[PDB]
Amino acid sequence: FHTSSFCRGLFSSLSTNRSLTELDLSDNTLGDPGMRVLCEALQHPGCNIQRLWLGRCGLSHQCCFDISSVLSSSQKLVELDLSDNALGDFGIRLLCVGLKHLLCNLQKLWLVSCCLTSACCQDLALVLSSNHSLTRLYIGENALGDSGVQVLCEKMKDPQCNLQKLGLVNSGLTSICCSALTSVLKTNQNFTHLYLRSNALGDTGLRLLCEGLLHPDCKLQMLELDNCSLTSHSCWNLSTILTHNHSLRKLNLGNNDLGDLCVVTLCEVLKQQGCLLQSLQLGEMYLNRETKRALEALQEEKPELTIVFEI
Amino acid sequence: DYCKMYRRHVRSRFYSISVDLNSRYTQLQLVKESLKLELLFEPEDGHSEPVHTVVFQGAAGIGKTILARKIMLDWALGKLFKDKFDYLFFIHCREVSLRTPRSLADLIVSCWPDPNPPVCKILRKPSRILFLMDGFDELQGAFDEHIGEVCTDWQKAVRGDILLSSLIRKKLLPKASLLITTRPVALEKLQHLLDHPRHVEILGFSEAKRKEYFFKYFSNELQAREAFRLIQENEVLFTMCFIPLVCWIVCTGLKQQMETGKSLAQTSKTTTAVYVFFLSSLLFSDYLQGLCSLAADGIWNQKILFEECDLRKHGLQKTDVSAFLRMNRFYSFSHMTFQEFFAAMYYLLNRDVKVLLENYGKFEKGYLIFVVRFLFGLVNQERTSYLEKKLSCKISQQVRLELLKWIEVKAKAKKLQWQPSQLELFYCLYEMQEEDFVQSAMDHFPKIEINLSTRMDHVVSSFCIKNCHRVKTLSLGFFHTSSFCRGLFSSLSTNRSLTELDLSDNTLGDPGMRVLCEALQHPGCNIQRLWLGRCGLSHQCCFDISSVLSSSQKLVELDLSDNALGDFGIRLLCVGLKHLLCNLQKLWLVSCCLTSACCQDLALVLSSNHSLTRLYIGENALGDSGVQVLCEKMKDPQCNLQKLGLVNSGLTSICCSALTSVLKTNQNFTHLYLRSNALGDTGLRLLCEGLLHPDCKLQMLELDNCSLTSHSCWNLSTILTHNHSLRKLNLGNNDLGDLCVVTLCEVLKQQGCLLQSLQLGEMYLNRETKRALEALQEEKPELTIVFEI
Ligand SMILES: CC(C)(O)c1coc(S(=O)(=O)NC(=O)Nc2c3c(cc4c2CCC4)C=CC3)c1
Ligand SMILES: Nc1ncnc2c1ncn2[C@@H]1O[C@H](COP(=O)(O)OP(=O)(O)O)[C@@H](O)[C@H]1O
Repeated sequence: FHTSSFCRGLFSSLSTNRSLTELDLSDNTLGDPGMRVLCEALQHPGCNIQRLWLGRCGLSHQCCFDISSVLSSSQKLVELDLSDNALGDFGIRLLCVGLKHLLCNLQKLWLVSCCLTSACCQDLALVLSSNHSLTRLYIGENALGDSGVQVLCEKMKDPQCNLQKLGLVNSGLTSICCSALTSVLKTNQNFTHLYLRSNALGDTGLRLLCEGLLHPDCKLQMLELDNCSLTSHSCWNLSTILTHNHSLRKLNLGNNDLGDLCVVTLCEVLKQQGCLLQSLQLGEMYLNRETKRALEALQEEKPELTIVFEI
Repeated sequence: DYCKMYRRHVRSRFYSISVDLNSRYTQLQLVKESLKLELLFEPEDGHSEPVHTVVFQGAAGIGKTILARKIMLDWALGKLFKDKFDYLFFIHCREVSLRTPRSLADLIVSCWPDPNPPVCKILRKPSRILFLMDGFDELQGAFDEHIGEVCTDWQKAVRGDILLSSLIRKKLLPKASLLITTRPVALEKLQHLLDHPRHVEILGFSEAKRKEYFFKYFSNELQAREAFRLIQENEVLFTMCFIPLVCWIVCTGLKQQMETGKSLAQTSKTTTAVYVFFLSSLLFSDYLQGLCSLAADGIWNQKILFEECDLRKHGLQKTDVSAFLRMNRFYSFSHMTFQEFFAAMYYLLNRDVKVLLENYGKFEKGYLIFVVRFLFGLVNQERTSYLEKKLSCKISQQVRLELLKWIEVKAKAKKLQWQPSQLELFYCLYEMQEEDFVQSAMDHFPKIEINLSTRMDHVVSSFCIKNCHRVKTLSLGFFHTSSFCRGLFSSLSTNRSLTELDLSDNTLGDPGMRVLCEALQHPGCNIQRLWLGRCGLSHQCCFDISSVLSSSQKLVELDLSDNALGDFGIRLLCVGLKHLLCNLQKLWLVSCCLTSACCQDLALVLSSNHSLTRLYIGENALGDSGVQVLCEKMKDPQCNLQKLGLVNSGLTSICCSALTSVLKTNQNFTHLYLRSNALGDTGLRLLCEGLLHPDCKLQMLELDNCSLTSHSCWNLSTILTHNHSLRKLNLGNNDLGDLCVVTLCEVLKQQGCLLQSLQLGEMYLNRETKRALEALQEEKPELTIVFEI
């Protein structure tokens, strides 16, 4: 709170510390040379850090070279955060060299709001077939777009891909990439969670998602759709998804004008014992009194199916 | 009102080009050397010299005539030049014969519908009057001798060329407006006659504009869509369709094909021979000979408005008028390119081909090359056979050998200014499409320089370079490119002869540089030299270049001057440089926006790479810290660096001790540059400290503009008296004083000094100083001096 000399003097001892496991440095404007000095500190064999969060650190593409060296040299790191640093597509291109290294043990990788574009996506694709320890990815709040999402997914469809909890919050997508996502759901057997909020998917996009959701080989255990700007036309598709998907166990429909008929049809679909859904949200809309009675009833006979219908 | 009826008359004249103009019209792309058509005459800057001088350039069939007629019709329809101008006039070179002297009154009367215009009323406000000169390629027939003939009377009857030349320089109606449309070939002299013009080039259709044109041509939407699809079936034809004339020809050909039942894919399959295939699909030897001779005599005589006498001479009769020709009696070709095509076809059915070879240049902007282009089109063995078997005629074959000899004449000549550009030669060699003779007549280009500005340029360059097999030096110009770079540089990796590749000043960008990097690292390429000055690169390209260096062992030198690589970019490069397989020898890094921080990394290179001989890191904010860091690690005698340079590095005497250590230790550090550094006399003394060392090897020491003085002057004397190895020097912009110069003289007098050059440029010495310098030059002539300012 106001540092190359500062960073050296502090982090020299941290490499010799054999007990440290988590290192938080969020919101510190330690700058890029400080991040470099931290990188020379970490890659010492003594340090036992398994966790490094660097949100809003003010880094840039320059630190990515050093971080790639750290990843290629250190086998104890588990997750890593880089949210809200202007890494850019070049920064991602630099990171992927370290990520693709056979000794990279990364599992959780945040890249939220890293000022990326679709161009970096191709490189990221290679990671999924070079690194198998990468379980969950978070590349939301970037101008990826349909081209980038398609590039990532087309290479992601391999069942050997180990990715689980991808997220594309506020990626500016539409229904075009939904076919690729459908292919991913049809093929992958480990892609459990998936986020899509603030994307203009539309009812056509939801139908395209349903195309792969109904697949008997599906494994999706959640599908966020908040603020997707949906409508009541693909509502039969929602009914079909609930009636046939025995694996999906959560959902989100916030800021989606579905209409009273849709809510009551959701209710009557949920009534039967053939649905294993265990959570659902309808936050922030204006429903009807009959709708409220139906929701209260369904909560009454089955208490497991939690709803956040109240705004 | 007079303007209203005049506008109605010119609307009636320019309604059609027959076929309606506006309905078939499609927008074009133009850029000032995009500039909107409504934004022509207002000055972008408030201090523009008279805006009335704008010149237009474009290819054959680009639409200069169509643009002129479209702007005239807009002025006739109430669209443009209503609140700005009031009168627009049309003048044509073909109609205005140069042999008959005329006046502006004649042109106005011809343009006015009424043969009795109010000449007194319409010659008072030239600001609202714009004169259009289209097809300027028929005016400079005597400008090379009529430079000093000037006419300023609007009613005076003087030769058309002289009067128009008077109009151009803004002296006859100087405040009136002018709009000239020209071929870009021969503007070199015309710019002398121009008083602050604006040169605007016309580029033609884009993809959407092409689709719009096919929609506006065919009356059937489905047929237009099928034509569009088959155009995209052939990439070459789709690229060629950026010229509206080619679009018109292909649309007419497709119409003829589908009306007669012929398939449309055959047109797409036909490449580079649109005119010949179109003529064959449209359709006798006497007719062909007569039309060809008419075109040839029009070529010689610069005549387009043929009369009956020409047809009588050529044997052409009244029943010999076809679609290509036009009756108005007046005979005129519909479009000139057809006339040059017929003239080219003439010489294969004066018949001496040498007139095309040597009499080029007698006509401005060179109609002949275009002619000769179709010649390379027709002499193609398959195309020659097709012509013979489709017209039952015979084609001469010695013409091909004569064209070969002309190719070597063009390639090996000295006075290359008058000849057209080499890109025209590449257009010809792509037009012909005969592999073996392309290779044979193309092995005569060891060095290739081309400037590319369109898809046609890229395609012909790719084909030509792929055909090349013995080229050493190659340069490129991207004068306005990831797809462009891929299409070109894919072949360069397969080229086993290239050794030098110049790309300076091209704004190829960073992704283009990346694509170039994937092109180079292929094992096939034999490039030993890559210059990239002012390429506009950045730190991103450094990763790719480092990969290239670590993967390629044929590269020798490399230039990166004036790119904002930065210290991070240097950090990225050093990884490739430190690689054991890097064979770099010469590395320029001038003005790379570096700082001292990168210097440390550079130091490692000198002890990781031993092939790096000479370095040039001048014009950077390195400073004393960076220079000391570099030198302290450079002092090892095993370091192989020779010709380091630190021009304008902002140094002072602090780093001079480190430089002294380098000179004392290193045995290969021959040259060294220090200009524009505030070293001072203390710095020069510190340099002398190591200069006097018996182990020194410094063979030059530049000191220009170092801001020296006369206090360390004894040190200069000592350096000359003791250094037996130093053989050059520079002291420009250094106030040393007369005593210093004369002491330098007397020191140099003795035979113990082996200095072989010295400079004292740009100072104010004495008469005695000049006599001493002249004397020392007299007794020993080897010691050259540039003392004279
Ligand atoms: C060097 C430079 C800039 O390309 C140039 C210099 O001079 C000229 S031009 O004025 O001769 N115009 C043309 O050749 N147009 C033209 C072209 C193609 C095909 C045709 C034509 C005319 C009919 C068929 C293909 C590319 C250009 C152009
Ligand atoms: N703006 C345009 N819209 C539609 N067609 C055009 C346009 N410009 C040129 N053309 C085509 O080009 C032909 C005329 O070319 P022209 O303007 O005489 O070339 P240049 O101006 O180089 O002499 C016509 O047949 C027409 O089909």
